[PDB]
Order: sequence, then C-alpha cells, then structure tokens
Amino acid sequence: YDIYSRLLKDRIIMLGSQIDDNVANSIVSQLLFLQAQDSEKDIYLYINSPGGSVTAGFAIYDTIQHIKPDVQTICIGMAASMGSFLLAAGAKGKRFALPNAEVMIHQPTEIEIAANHILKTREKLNRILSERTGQSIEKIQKDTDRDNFLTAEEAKEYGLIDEVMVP
Amino acid sequence: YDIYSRLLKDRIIMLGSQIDDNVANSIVSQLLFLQAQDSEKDIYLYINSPGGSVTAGFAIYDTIQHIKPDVQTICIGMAASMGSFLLAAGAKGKRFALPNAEVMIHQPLQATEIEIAANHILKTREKLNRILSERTGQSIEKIQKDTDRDNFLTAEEAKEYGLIDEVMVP
Amino acid sequence: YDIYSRLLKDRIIMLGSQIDDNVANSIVSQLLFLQAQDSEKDIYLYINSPGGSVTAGFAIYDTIQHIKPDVQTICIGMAASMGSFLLAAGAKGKRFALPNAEVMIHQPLQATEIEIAANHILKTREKLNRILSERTGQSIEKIQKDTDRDNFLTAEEAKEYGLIDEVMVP
Amino acid sequence: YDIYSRLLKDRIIMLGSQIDDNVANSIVSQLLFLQAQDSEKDIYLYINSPGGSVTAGFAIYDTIQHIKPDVQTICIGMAASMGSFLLAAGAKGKRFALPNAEVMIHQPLQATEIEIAANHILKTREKLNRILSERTGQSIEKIQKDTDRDNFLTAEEAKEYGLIDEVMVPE
Amino acid sequence: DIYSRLLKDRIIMLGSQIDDNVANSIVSQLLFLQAQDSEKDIYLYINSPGGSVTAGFAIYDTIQHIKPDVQTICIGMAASMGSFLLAAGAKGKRFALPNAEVMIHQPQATEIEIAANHILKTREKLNRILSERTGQSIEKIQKDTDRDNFLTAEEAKEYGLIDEVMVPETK
Amino acid sequence: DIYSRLLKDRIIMLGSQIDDNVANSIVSQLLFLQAQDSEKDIYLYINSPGGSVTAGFAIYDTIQHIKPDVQTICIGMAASMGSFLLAAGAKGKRFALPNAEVMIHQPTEIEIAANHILKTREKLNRILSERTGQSIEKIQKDTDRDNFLTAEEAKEYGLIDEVMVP
Amino acid sequence: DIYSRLLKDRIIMLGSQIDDNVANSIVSQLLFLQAQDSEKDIYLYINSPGGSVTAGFAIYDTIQHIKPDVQTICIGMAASMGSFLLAAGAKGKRFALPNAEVMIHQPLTEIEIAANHILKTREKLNRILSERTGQSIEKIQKDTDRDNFLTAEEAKEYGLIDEVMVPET
Amino acid sequence: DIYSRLLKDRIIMLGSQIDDNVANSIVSQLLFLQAQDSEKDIYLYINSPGGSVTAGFAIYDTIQHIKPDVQTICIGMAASMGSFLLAAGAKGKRFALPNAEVMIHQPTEIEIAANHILKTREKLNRILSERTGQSIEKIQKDTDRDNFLTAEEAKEYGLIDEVMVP
Amino acid sequence: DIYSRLLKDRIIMLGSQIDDNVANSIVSQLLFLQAQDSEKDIYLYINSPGGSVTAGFAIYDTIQHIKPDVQTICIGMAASMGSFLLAAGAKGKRFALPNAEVMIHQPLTEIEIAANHILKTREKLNRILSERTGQSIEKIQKDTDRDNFLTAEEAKEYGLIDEVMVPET
Amino acid sequence: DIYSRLLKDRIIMLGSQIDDNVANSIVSQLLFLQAQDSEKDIYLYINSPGGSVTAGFAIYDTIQHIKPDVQTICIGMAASMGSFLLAAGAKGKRFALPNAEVMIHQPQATEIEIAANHILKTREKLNRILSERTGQSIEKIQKDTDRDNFLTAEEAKEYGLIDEVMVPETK
Amino acid sequence: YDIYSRLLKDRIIMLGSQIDDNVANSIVSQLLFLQAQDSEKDIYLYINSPGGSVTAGFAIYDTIQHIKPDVQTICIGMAASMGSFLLAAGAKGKRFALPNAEVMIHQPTEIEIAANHILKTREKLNRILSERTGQSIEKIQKDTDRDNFLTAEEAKEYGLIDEVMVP
Amino acid sequence: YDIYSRLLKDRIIMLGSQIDDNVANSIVSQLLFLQAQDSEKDIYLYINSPGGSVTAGFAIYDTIQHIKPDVQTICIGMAASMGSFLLAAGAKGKRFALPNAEVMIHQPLQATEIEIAANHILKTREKLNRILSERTGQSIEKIQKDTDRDNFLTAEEAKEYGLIDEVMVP
Repeated sequence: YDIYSRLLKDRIIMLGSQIDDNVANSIVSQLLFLQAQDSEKDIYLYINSPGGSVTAGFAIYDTIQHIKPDVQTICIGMAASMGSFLLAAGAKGKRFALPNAEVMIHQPTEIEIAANHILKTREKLNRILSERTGQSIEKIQKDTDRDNFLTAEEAKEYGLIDEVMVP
Repeated sequence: YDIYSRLLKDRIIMLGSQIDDNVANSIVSQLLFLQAQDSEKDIYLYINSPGGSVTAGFAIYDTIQHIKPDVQTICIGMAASMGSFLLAAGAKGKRFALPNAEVMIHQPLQATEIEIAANHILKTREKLNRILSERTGQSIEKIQKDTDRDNFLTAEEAKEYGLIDEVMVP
Repeated sequence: YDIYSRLLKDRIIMLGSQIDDNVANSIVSQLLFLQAQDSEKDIYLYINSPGGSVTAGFAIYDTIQHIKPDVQTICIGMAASMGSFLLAAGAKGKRFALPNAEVMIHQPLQATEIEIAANHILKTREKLNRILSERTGQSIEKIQKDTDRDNFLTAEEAKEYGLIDEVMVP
Repeated sequence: YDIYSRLLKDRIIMLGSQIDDNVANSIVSQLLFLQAQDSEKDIYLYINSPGGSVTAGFAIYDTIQHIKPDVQTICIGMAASMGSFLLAAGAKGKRFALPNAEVMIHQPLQATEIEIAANHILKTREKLNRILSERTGQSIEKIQKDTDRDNFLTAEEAKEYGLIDEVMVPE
Repeated sequence: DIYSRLLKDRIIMLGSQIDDNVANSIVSQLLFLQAQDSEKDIYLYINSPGGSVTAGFAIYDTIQHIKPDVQTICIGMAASMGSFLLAAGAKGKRFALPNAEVMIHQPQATEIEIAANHILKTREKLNRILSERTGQSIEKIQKDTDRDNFLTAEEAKEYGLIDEVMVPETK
Repeated sequence: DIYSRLLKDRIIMLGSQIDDNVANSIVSQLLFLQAQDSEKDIYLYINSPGGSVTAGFAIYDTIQHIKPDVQTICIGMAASMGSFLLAAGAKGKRFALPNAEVMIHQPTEIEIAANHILKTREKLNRILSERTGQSIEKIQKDTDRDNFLTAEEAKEYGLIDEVMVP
Repeated sequence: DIYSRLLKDRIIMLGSQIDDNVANSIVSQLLFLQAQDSEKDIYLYINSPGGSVTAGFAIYDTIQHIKPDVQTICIGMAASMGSFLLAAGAKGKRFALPNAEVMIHQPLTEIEIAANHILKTREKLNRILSERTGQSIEKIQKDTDRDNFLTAEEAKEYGLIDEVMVPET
Repeated sequence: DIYSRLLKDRIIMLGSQIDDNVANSIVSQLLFLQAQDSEKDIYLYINSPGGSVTAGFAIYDTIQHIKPDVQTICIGMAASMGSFLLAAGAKGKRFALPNAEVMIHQPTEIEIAANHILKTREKLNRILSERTGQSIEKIQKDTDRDNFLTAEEAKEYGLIDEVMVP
Repeated sequence: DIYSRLLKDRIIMLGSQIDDNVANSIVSQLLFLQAQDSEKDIYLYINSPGGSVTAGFAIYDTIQHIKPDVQTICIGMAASMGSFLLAAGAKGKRFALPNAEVMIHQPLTEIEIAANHILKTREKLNRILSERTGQSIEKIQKDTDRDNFLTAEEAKEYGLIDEVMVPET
Repeated sequence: DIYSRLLKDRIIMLGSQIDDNVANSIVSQLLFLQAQDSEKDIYLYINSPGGSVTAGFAIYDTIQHIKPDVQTICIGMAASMGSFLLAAGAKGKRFALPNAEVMIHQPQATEIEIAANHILKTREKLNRILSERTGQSIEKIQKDTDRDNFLTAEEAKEYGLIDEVMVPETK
Repeated sequence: YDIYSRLLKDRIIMLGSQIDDNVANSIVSQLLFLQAQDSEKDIYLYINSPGGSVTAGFAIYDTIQHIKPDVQTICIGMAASMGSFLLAAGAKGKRFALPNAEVMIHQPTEIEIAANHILKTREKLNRILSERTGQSIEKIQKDTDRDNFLTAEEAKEYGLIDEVMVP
Repeated sequence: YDIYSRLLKDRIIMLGSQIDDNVANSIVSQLLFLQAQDSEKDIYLYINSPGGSVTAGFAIYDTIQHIKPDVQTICIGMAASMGSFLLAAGAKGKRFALPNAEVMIHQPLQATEIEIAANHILKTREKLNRILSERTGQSIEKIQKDTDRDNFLTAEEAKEYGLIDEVMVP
C-alpha cells in the first residue's frame, strides 16, 4: 500500500506479518533507508507478528542493533516467537505494548535450518533474551519451550517491554 | 483504490470488510498516519463490516484509544461482531449509525492458529465483554447473554442498547 | 478505468454493475468524497445495474439521503431491483431515464449469510415497499404486488409509475 | 492503454470490441466526459465491433442521441449487430466507413439473464427495426427481413443501404 | 513505455501477430500521430508473422486514409498480413533491413470475421491490392499467395513488395 | 525501472533468452537511443543463453542500421545468437568480462520454415566468418559442436576485441 | 520500491537466491551507480542462500570491473555464491553482522551447467576463494565439498570477511 | 456408483440443476430402463432448483414417450422445470415428502432464441394447465411470481397427487 | 470405497457438511437399503458441522418415509442440521459416543433460502425438535438462537439422544 | 457407462455440440454396431445445438455408408448440423418428440477445416443434400439456411426434415 | 492406493497423515467395517502422524473404545499430538513403537474449536492420558504444554506404549 | 500403475523416488502386505532414490528390520542419502548394486516442521551414523566425516565401503 510509504516519512515501520526472508529484507531495507535519511532521529517499529524464521529474525535484530537511531518497538495485537524477540530488542526504555496486546516467547528454508542447529542459534536466542529481560537463562529456556501467553502487563513484569502504553 | 487515498485527505477511514490481520494493519496504519498529519483534528471511521478476528479487532481498538484525535464511528450497512465492538469504541458522544444500519454484538464461536490459542489462554472473551459493558453501560451479565445469541438491532435499538450515541437522521 | 476518476472531477458517479458490499462501499466513498469537495453542488449518479444486495443498496440509499448535495439519478440501459430503488431515491425533480432504458422494481426473493438473516428479522422488505410507496406516490398495496412479479417498464411507464420525474429528450 | 486517454484529448473514442455492459459503461462515460469538456465540438467514434448486448448497445445509442455534440461514426474493419446499429446512429451526414470495412445488420438471437427477459417483454427487437428503418430510409419490412439473415455488406453497399453517408476514399 | 517515448518520434512498432486488439492499437496510434501533426510522416516498423485479414485491413485502410506518409520498415520477419502491410507503406518509402524475411503466402480471425471474408471475397481484394502495389499481375499474385515461398529482402525488393534494402554503413 | 534509468546512460541489458518480445524490446530501445542522440555510442550488455534466429537477426540488423556505435559487453554467458550479437558490436568495441563463457554452437512455426527455405544458417555462418576473421569451414565445424570458450579464447577466436581486465 | 530510494544512498540489497534475473538486476544497479558517481563506494548487503555460478560470476566480474569500491555486508545468511560474493568485496571492506551465518559449500539452466564443467569453473571458484581468503587451494577444495557453517567470527578467522561489525554507530 | 445400484431397482435421482448434461443423463437412464423392462414402472426422485427449459423438455418428452409409468417424488425442493417435471409423472403417481418445497415460478445462446421464437413459455403454461387442472390464466399469473408451496399446497394446486405421510 | 463395503452392513456415514450433493447421496443410500431389505434397520453415523436446511429436510423426510428403523449415532460432532438429523433417528435408537459434541444452534443456494423464509421452515424445525426432544417450543426457540454446546450426557438429558454408548461391546 | 449399456441395445446418444472428438466417437459407435450386427437397425437420439460441418459430414457419410438403417429421433433440440443429421436418418424412420425444437440455419471448426469448406463449397453440398432429403427446392433451402427460423416438431415434419412426430400414449 | 484395501483384508489400518475430519471418517469407517467382518479378531492400527484436530481425534478414539475387537496400535516414524493420544489408546498390552519411532504428547474448523473450549476437551484429553499412562494429571498437564520429544524407550517408560518391538 | 501391483505378486517393491511420508507409508504398507502373504519368502527392494526425509526413511528402515522375511536391496541408478541408508540396511549378504549405479551417503543439511524439530532433539543424526557404522563396519569417525561431504561412490567403491555385499555383474 502507499500508506506504508507515507508512514516511512514519519519514520514508522510496520511489521504486520509472519517473518520470512522477504519480510526481513524489506524491514532491513527500511531501517537502512531511515538511517540514511537521518541518523539521529529514532524509528518506530510497530509489531503485529505471529513469528517466523530465526535467520530472518536475526537479520532484523542485528540491523536494529547496528544502526545509529534508537528503534522503539510497539506491540499491537500479537507478538509470538521472533516477533516477541524483536519486541524485546528495542531501545531500552522504549519497548511498548498496547493494553490488549498478546505476547508469547515460545520458540517453536532447508539451508537455514541446518545452520541454526550447527551454530546453536537457539542458545544464542535464549542468551540474548536473558540479557534483555533480566531473567536467568534457566527461566528463558523453560519458558521458550512451553506455550505461555502473556498479557501486556505480564510482558512488562517479565522484562520483554518497558511500559504498557495507557490510553 | 485512489478514492480511499483522497478520503484520507479528509481524515475519513473506511472499514468496509471482514476484519483480518491485513485489514487491521491497514486501519492501524491509517490511524497512525492521520495522527502524524494532525493530532488535534478528529477522525471519521465508517464501518460496514460483518466482523472478524478478535486479535485484529483489538489491534484497531487499542490504536483508536491510544491516539490523540477523537475517532468518530459511523455505521453504514452492517456491524456484527468486532465490527459493532469497534463502533461502540468510538469517541463518546460521537458514535453514530445511519437509519437503516443493522447491528449485532454476537461474538461468534477469520483468525489464525496461534491467535486462537492466545484468546482462550488470556481470556479475551471476558475482556471483550467487560469493555462492551463499560462502553454501553449494560451489566456484564447482559453482555454475556447477548454476545452468545444472534439478536440483530436496528439503529434505534443500538442507540437504546448504548452501542451508539445517535441515529443520523436526514 | 482512469475515466471514472476524471468523471469524479465533474461530480459524476457511475453505478454500472451488480450492487454488492464492495460496490456499495465504493459508491458511498465517492459520495462522501464529493460532499467533502463541495457540499452545495449537486451530484450525478448514473445507473446501469441489474440489482443486488439490499443491505448494500440501503447503504447507498442512506448515504444519498444523508449528504447535503442533491443527488440526481439517471438510468441508462437498465435498473432492476435495488438499481431501480436507488433510481427512485434521487433528489425530487431530478430522477431521469434515457428513452430506451428498462426499469424493473421486482425485488427478487450477491448478499451474504449474516445479511440475509438481518433482512428478514428486521423486515427490510416491508421497509423497501414503504419507501418506494412514499417516493412513487403509489399505495403500498400496489408496490407489494409489483415487487412480487417481473414487470418490466419502459422509460415512459417508469415516469407514469412515479419512479422517475422525466425521460430525457434528445 | 495509454493511447486511448491521449486520443480522448482529441475527442476520439475507440469502440474496438464486443459490446457488453462494461464496454457500454466505458463508452457512455467517455461520451459524458467529452460533453463536459466541450458541448459544441463534435466527437469521433471509431467502430470495429462484432456486436453484442442490445441493452448495452441501447445505452450507448441513447447517450449518443442525448448529448449535445455531434457524434461522427467511422467503421474500420467490421460492424455486425449492435456495432452496425451504432454506426447508423451517428450524426446525419457524418457516418462513414473505410473502403474495406464489412457491415452486417443481422441481429442475432453478450447479454445477461435479466436483460434478455426485458428485451422480449418490452419488444426491443421491434424498437431496433423501427430505429434502423428511420435512420436508413428503408421500410420496416425490409429491415425485418435483412436483420433475420446473414447478409454482409461492403462499404459501398452499406452506403447504398443507408447505414452510412459516405465511404472515406483514400488520398 | 519505451513505445510511448517512441510515439513522440512518430515511430510505431508492429512486432506481433495481427489480431483485433493489435489492429485497434495500431489504428489508434496512427490516428493519434495524425492529430499531433498531419504533415510529418510516420515510421511503422514491422516484425510480424501475420494474422487476421479483417484486423489487417483495418490497419491498411487507416494507413491509406490518414494524411501523413507511412513509411514501412521490415525488421526480422513479415509473413501474411505482415507483408501485405509492408507493401502498403507510402510508395518509395517501403524498406527492409538486409536479413529480413518476407512471405506473401496468405494462409487468428473470429467466427463472424471469417464468414464475412468469404462472402465479400476479401481474398480477391487482397490479391488485387498486392497486384497494384507490387506491379505484378493478379495471376502471379494468386499463384504466390497460395504457396509458401520465403523471400530475402533483396528478392522482396525485386518482387516489388519494398522499394529499397537499407544497407548498413560499416562501423 | 532500473532499466529505464540505465537507458538515460545509453545502456541496454540483454539478460535473457532471445524471443520476439525481447527482440522488439531491444530494437525499440536502440531506435529510442538513436532518436535521443545519433552520435553518442550505446552499451549493450549481454547475458543470454541464446534463442530464436529470426528475433536475433532483428536485433543484429538494427544494431548495424542505426548511426551510433553499439559496444557489446558479455557478462556471465553468451551462447547461441547471444554470442552472434556479441560478435556484431562495433569493431574495437566488443568485450567480455574475465569469467564470461561464450559458445557459438547454433543449436515459432512460420519462423522456422523461413530459416530453412532462405538458408539463414548459411547467412549466420558467413556473418560470423566476416566478423571473426575465421574461415567459413571453421565456423561451420564449430557451430555444429558444443565448445565453450573462455573470455580469452573468445578474443583469440575473434568474437571479441578485448577482455576487460579488472 | 524502498530499494529505489536505497539506490540513492548507493545501497544494493541482494536478499534472494542468485539466478540470471537477480544477477542482471544486481549488475544493472552496479553499472547505474558507477554512472552516477565512479568515485564513491557502494554498499552490497547480502542475505542469500546461494544460486547459479554463472549468474554469480556475472555479479563477481561486474564488482571487480567497476571503479567504485564495493563493500559487502552479510546480514542473515550467505551460503554458496552468496559467500563467494561476500568474499569478493573491496579488501578491508567485507563485513558480517554478529549473528550472520556463512557457508562456502559449493553444492552439487541446461546450457549454463554444461559450460561450468567444460570450462572447469569450479576450479576457478576455488582459486579465487583461495586468493581472497589467503587459504590454500587444498583447504578450499576440502571445505567447499562439505557443509560447514561458520559464525561471523569464524568467517573472519577464515578470511571470508575482514571484520565483524560490532553493535554500534 | 450408488446411482448404478439404484438403477437396478429402477430408481433415478434428479438431484441437481437441469442442464443439457443432466438431461442427456436422465434421458439415457429412462431409455435404458425401458429396454430392461417396458412394463415395470420407474421411480424418479426430484430435488432440483430448476434449469434450462430445452433440457427440461427433453426429459419431459422422454417421460411421456416411454412405455413404463414414471412416478415422480419430490424430496427437498422442486423449483422451476423441477416442479414441471414433478407435475409430469404418471397420473396418480406424483408425490412429495411432507417437508418438500415446490415453486412453479418460471424465471445456451441458441436454446434461448428457440424458446422465444417457438413460444415454449406458452407451451409450458398449457401443459401445466392440463396436468394441474388449473386455468391457463392462473398458471400464467403464478409462473410470473415467486410463490413457494408446501407439499400440501402443491397437492391442492394439482402439481402432485399425494403427500407421502410418514 | 470403504463406504460401499459398509453399505453391505447397512451402515451410512454422514461425515461432512450437508449440501444438496451430500443429501442426494444419503437419500440414495437410504432408498437403496430399503430396496435391499425393508425390515432390517439402518445405522446412520453422524460427524457433521451442519449445512443447508433444505438438504437436511430431504434427509429427514426420507428417514421418516422408509420402513426400516434408522439408528443415529453421533461420533465427533453434530451442529445444526447434523444435530437435527441426530434427533430424528428411530426412538430408543439415537446415540452419541462419550466425547461427542452436540449443538442445536440453527445458524443465520439462492432459491433455497427464499423458500425457507416464505414457508417458515425455521418454525417447522423448532416444532419438530420440540416434539422429538420433549422440550417446549419456547425453550427450543431460545436454544437454537444461541451457541450452547452440549456434551453427550447433556444431549441425552436435553432429549436429543436416548443413550450415551458406553465403552463396551 | 449408461451409454455403454445403451450401446448393447443399439442406441447412440448425440447430446452435445458436434466437434471432431464427438464425430469420431459417433462414427466409432456406428462402425461398432455394424460389426456387431449389420442387419438390425440403429437408434440415434439427437439433442444438439450444432457444430463443425466437417465433423458433421463425417457422421453423415458414416450413416449412409453402413448397412443398418439408422433411425434418428430428436429430443430437446436440433440446430445446424444437428438438424442436418436428423434429416439424414433412414427414410421413414426420422422422428421428433412433440416439444422438440428444430433449426436448419447453417451459421466450432478448426483453421484447416474452414478453408476446405469454402474451397470445396460444402455449403452448396449441404443445401443440395437437404433439398434432396426434405423434397424442398434448393432455392427454399438456401433462403431458410440463411435465417434463424425455429420449427416445432410438427413444422419440421411438414418441412420434410422428419417423417413423424412421436405422439405419446396417455398415462 | 489398492494396497490399503488389500491390507484391510489382513485387518491392518494405516493412519499415515494429519488427522482431519476426512481422515477420521475414513479411519472410523474402516474400524466399523472390520468389526462387521469379524467382531473377535483384533485390528492393527499403524500410526505415522504429526497430529491434527482434537474433535477428529476423539472420533477415532471413541470408535476404538466402542468396537469389540482389540485395536493394537503400532507407532512407525512419528506420533505427535492426537497421533500419540491415539497410540496410547490402543488395547492394553498391545501398544507398540518401532525402535526409531519419535513420540510427542505436546497438545498444540471454526465450530469445532469453539466446542473444544466450551466443553473443556483439553481437560478431557489430559485426564484420559493420565489414566492410560498412569502419570498424574499434573505431570500430563506440564508435558502437554511443552515440546518434549520421546524415543520409543522413553515413551514406554512414560506409559504411552507397552513395548518397543525389537527387530 | 498396474505394473507395480503385478510386481508385488513377485515380492518386488520399487523405491524409485524421493522419500517423503507418502512414499514411506506406501513402502511400509507393501512390506507389511508381503509379510502377510508369506512370512518366509524374501522380498526384493529396488532402490533408485535421491534421498528424502529421515523420519520417513527410519519408518521404512524399522519396518525392514521388524518383518520376518529377508529384504534384499538392489541399487539401480542412484542412492543418495536415506536411499543409500536403506540400501545398506538390506539383509546381510543380500545388498546389491548394478554396475553403473551411483551411491552417496552424504546426509544433507523433504520433511515437515514437526519432523525436523524431533530429529535434532532426539539426535537422529547420531543414530543414523551409528547404524551406518554398524552395517558398513566403518568407524563412527569415518561415517561422521563422509556423511558431511559430497563423495559419490561407484558400485565397486560402495562394496568396498561396506554399503553393499556384491556388484551384480552381467
């Protein structure tokens, strides 16, 4: 849609789908574009995503950490998976969820999957989540193996977000 | 369609279809865009929707309550569902329906696998009922009963129920 | 076509297909756009339609009556159904048909599941007959009879019936 | 196509396909647009059409007669059906065919269910025959006979029949 | 959109099989270019395996009708109606590039079109026009349009289908 | 739309199999660039597995016909017609990048009939002979077998004038 | 069309499998950027599972041919020709983000495949990788025959990249 | 294959919209059953929303032509042609199940032309008039409007002889 | 074609949404089995989310018309017309397996729908359900307007079935 | 498979548009039934809107060639080649059911077929055969095959297309 | 295939796909058919299934418990979900897995889903699994919420099967 | 195809495609069928397969080892993969390849989401390597190395590796 291009003018990026390579390349491209426009002004990444590929998710994650602008993350609707991993990766103090958002950290192509298990990217995810939430690796390991959905408040108490945006 | 982009210039958003993630993301984007354009002038959300996903519906609902501009809601045609839930969520004093609109709050029982599991673990049905109860002034007991059955309301009955503030008479 | 966007500049809207929710939302959007452009200058709604959903038709009807500009209706080709209902709903003195246009008010007995249930519970068929009665000057008894059978009218007969004010002369 | 919108600037409309409701609505829209642009300057309607729906054809016919500008009709290629009916409906003195154009008035027996019922109840076939009779100068008896059989006419024969005023002969 | 920029230079590309859609597009471009400027001539490049004769005659008639000279240049191939249109360019201004292939064999058309062709005897009309434009007798045109003889650009020039082979300057 | 921006720099990309659609596109771009400027030369990059000889000849003839020099640069691959068009660039201005692969092996209905009646195979072989400096006998032999050439071998053969070294 | 705006900043995204269409697109962008400015360097971001070696060599040759330095940055993954192109960036200017995954395993259209084995392009790949990594041909031959995934750090130690881009700027 | 086993019991199922394919199928089954046995009657079950009148007339004529009595039983629905064929069963042997719904409202290219030139609408109305005992005036009125009949109302109308009560 | 072998044992499987095609198939099987033997009863297994009421009434009427008793057994689910047909089995011979789910909610082609509302078939459904369950029309009207799922035990207590088939035989 | 059981009773159903596939199927069945028994006659039921004349002539020629009499019975409709084949049944054994509709208007064929028809003048051949088999003059057949006149079964019998309307015994 | 019909002659049923309504109706039909053939001889249900609908799974489960013949269950390849639930529902002493089979008890159309949560079929599953494995409801609840894969031996030790079929 | 059903009469099974769940279920079914026919007479499994899912491959493997009849394995064309894993799993002394067959044990890194998660949690790669080690007599170290690289073996080399017992020479 042309709405997303107008939103880009306001430094707003919408991650509103499953995270595959195409989506990752699009999100990465928009982040690089906004840095090139202005390296100081922060970016607003809205997340409504059921999750996706961890390789594609790590591409977005690394780009967020690499660029100069702060990237604010705002969960609307849902963040499962890599969605919630990216939510937790926003600039510190600037990770949000709207009051009725639902968050799940449960971590559920061919060459990508082989790489993940050889390089042990699951361990890498768990360690990053542990650092960014302040939870122990033991707790992250347990919770990323089961299907526990969190409310916005519970996500804040968990350390996945900093604040619930109150109306 | 280039009519909807021209309408966006007048701060008018059309929700004329079933509410899925794509529609919600589109509606949310338009609301965020209009706030960025002008945070003071209110927005006109026209609703002709048979309903849809509750996760997608809550995304729109939360964005409406989050942004600074008042969001007026106007039912044309039909609002069932999440459609009528969003109608009832408009700025107070600014929820309308045209005279021959039809409204149903029946929350049926358009969403995906992971969404559905979340709804029942977090008990979003209870959350819907409680919000409707607050915004209509009806008791939770009555909202629970009415969201379980298929009762269609006229525009007048919807006003009488507390879903809208006014029937827009010619 | 891009022709329709250029026509919108002259405040002309073309209703040239079957009336479903998509078409209704498009026609409603164009009417709201043209009002926002100019609330005083009247609008020209050309109708060549075999009919469609009554819920969708009522959305267009309500929007026509709601907006400030007069909406002129001009039948080219055919108006059956909701098409002829909308033709009769144009601004008074400003409902037309071209000489070889064909009009039928038969309301057959395009719409979706929820819509059809709403129509019968809220008795929109009665509503249609009553509105047609008011706008043609015919009694409800006569409208009821004619909307149950398949009688096609010429442009002249449609004028004599009260569905249009004038057949446009070359 | 990009080309048809540029042609619209020159008040040229191309009817180069079978006449259904979509085509009729498009042609009618272009005619209404050109009148709104300028109600005095005449319009050029080029016709290469194997025919189509009579309801859709009548919509174009009525719009041609209704608007103020003269509508010149020029047959290139073929006009069978409603195509040749519309060719005959152009402004008088301004109906043409190129030398190798082929014209057929055979009204066969592109319309939808409701349209077909309307035609036979309202007797639009009689209406077609009477309009053709008036515009060609032929008797209704002859039009009735010829619209029932498959007789193809050359550009010259179409002129002699009264369907066109002139065949545009090369430079 | 390359074709729209080319239209600015009064260049038209006929690079496909000739059906009603193509004919209507080519006719539209010819009418557009006349409206732009009725004096400056037009360049019609042809790379076409042939097509419908009704659609081909529409293009032919439009070429002869408009005021500007229409130069025809064969690149690649012209078979059929393709070669018929090549031969229909302004006299003295019909060309082919050295490795172009030309075939006049008259072997795409829809139902009503085909019936018209045989009733009005358009095959005879084709043969007579080709005879006039090549300077060959009708007897020779009749024989050659019935068999599959491919011509080189030079042979096409010697046949009278074109006026010159465009020989490239060495570079 | 990258290709439309490249057209502004008089660069054309032939990056696919050569059929009538591609030929008409390439021919149109060549004619457009001539109309823009008939003196400044054109850059035709070639990465093509080959295709129709009739379509290929349409491009070939257009290259020779227009006034500007057309430089030909092989990136990736030129088999078929692809290599025929590579060899047809302005003399002194036919290039291949170092790892380009070139094959001269010459492997619709009406088109195919034309080729064999008019003997376009003989026509190809002779044009290749003239433009490479090889004898017709050698061209005939090599166009019947599947011998791939490196950029250097293509230069030594006479298909290109120079390999563009990094 | 974010990619057309990115082109204004001399940024090219290679985010898919490398076939002839992708190669022609990447080559076209490289030629375009050189024409815009032959002095300022180009940023080629790579997230690619690999692809055709003929198509890959077209990109490789174009990178080496043009005047601007082409920086290569691996985000996500580079397997294949993807990692081959990563290693082909301007020297000192080949990067990977910390969680990127790199594989040099060269796995095992019609006319393209015949060319590769007649001209022995596999040998050519191995020799170029050897030169650009500093590894021996023997080691490159061994490693391109097996499926060993490398972390960003391991890719740097191998010589495929010059630096792991540290989370900052 | 249930329908082939049913054919063994001289049962035919008309359970869809009536087009030429269905008509040719139904006609073929009627002709087959006559050839098997010209004395034993046939059971035609009808659950049809209607269809082409030309196709419907093909079935109608075949029913009247063959020697065996054809019993007609409406299950579910008979609108259109569907109800016309229901009314065309052997006299005393036209049935509907208690909750069946019947409508007589009469709503390819060459077929449609034939119907209006030969006036098959008049032909339908008159056959319905003969077989129901209703006047042509009443049939004309009722075939122009959408009046659904219960099984009992269909019997009282004369479309069927009996409603089969459980 | 397991279903054709099952037909030999007078077993019919209604395991899908009830449309005209399914109804014609079920009706055909019922007529076939009566012709085979008009005395031995028939076993109709139901796992159906519902469907068209016209199609459902065709099956219902055929069940009541034929001579053999038709036993109805709900496996999995019966919503709709599915549960309506379940309740229409021979009396004493309507069953559900222990974990079956039953819903009587009557939810809310072209010509079919018009017929239903003119002839008031909704009223007809409610009255038949009332008669066969022993519940009042008022209660049936209320319950067919809301989405209340019943367990097998609850369906028995409601009067939709006669017995929950206990795990044995 | 109902059709294979019917074949046992020497019954063939022509219930569709007549193309090459249908013609080959009908011809095959006729040859099969002759091989089964060359004396017992065949029953060809016709419900056909028409089709290709080449395909229709294949069926026609096969009917006249085989030894068994071929009875033709029109149910529903016979237009075109359908009515031509109806008229081609064994004399005395051509029937229609009372509500059948017949049209002889000669309006499906592939490219090579259509060229053959007009070179060999198969339209003339059709008209002459119809003339012989109905007893009407060629002049009348020519006129009527050019217009869209539908005939009732009785009118078709009176025209000479069939020998009898099969009137049903009341039951 | 015609192989499955020949296998039916040996009272062997193959459940080798995802369990939806169509599959359930097919499996149920085969079970009813085999009972009608012979009500005394036991049935062999081979399972290679990634899981599926719980309503469809309960239909098969109930039919297994209802019919007279013992139903032996043999896991080949995989049993996740309802697959493993049906594996555990075989006649007691007659639930098997081949040595390299993989078992997971993790319990991950419109009207079906509503019914499940109103009637609390998840509780019903957990209680049945508890009864048939001998594990406590607390343990079943925990394990059906997380993605723990079991070997054939581990499945036997868990109580999902009685024996690993040794070569 | 009716050739494969006639071949089943001679106790011959053809595995001539990629190994997915459908193929595995088909092969397993045929093995169970042939055992039921006759538990003593051995079975001939011809293999021309580029490999596939390891879960599906293990299903076939387990069934081969479970049933009573000896299963002879004969490689025609190619066995990569799971294909070659199954070739090596034939009855001992009865594993063959035709002279121009090609064998690769490279276990690449055709299966579905849940399958792949199981393989890595239960470490089925280790299980494959250990079984190959036992059935070829090669050390686990060598099997680990060779299953990680793409080394194609001739029929002779496959015999020399211990994957087959004999090359079937004409």
